[PDB]
Amino acid sequence: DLKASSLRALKLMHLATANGDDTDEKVIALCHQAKTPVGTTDAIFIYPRFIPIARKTLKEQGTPEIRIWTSTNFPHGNDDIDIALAETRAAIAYGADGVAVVFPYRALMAGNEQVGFDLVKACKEACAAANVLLSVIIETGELKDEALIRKASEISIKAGADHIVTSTGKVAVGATPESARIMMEVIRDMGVEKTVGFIPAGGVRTAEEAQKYLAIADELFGADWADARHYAFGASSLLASLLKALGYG
Repeated sequence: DLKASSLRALKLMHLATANGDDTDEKVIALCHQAKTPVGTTDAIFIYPRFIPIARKTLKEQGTPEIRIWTSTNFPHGNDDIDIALAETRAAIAYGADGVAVVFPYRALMAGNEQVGFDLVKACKEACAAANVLLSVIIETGELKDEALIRKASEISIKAGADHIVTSTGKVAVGATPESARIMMEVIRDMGVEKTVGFIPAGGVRTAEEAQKYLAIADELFGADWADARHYAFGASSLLASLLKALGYG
């Protein structure tokens, strides 16, 4: 049922600006966009410095329930733990509800598993102390290989990831049905479905694509699993496609 899946996906969205560029004016507009004729998205996704203005805008339009996610170690996923941690502490201090840290995927590709564990764990500890969720972006489009995708997901989960996320949206290839299935299989195989969620991002553009991603979750975990705590869509123009499927625009 495409209309049913489309409303479900809309409510799970972490809404970002169309080209991933933020300005005050674009972030104010984003906040307004998150308030749709069929309900609100779960959150917005913006750079840290825009958190205060976004919080004010969300409150003033009467939607303070819409959460604010931001990013750290982003988008390049460098292997400097001190820098990633400093950025994560700043994100928390700005007022973020969740922080998406980029996994040091190049380090992993070079065979260094440990740095990814240490980096995620450090950021998780800061977030946990502040009641802020930590998601980990593994950049499946750059990892490419099934074994590497599984490994990055495994390490992130062991290190304390609250969600695992396919992509930054800053490289060409983002989520695919195949990479999403791999990552969800890791959640399943590790038995961490109660504590770890999944987020397809980068390139999820149509209602039909969104339906497919949710269908995989429904199959692996049952239809009730993919609530806001366990699922989100990292997307932008997807919103217009979802509204179109529902009979708006």
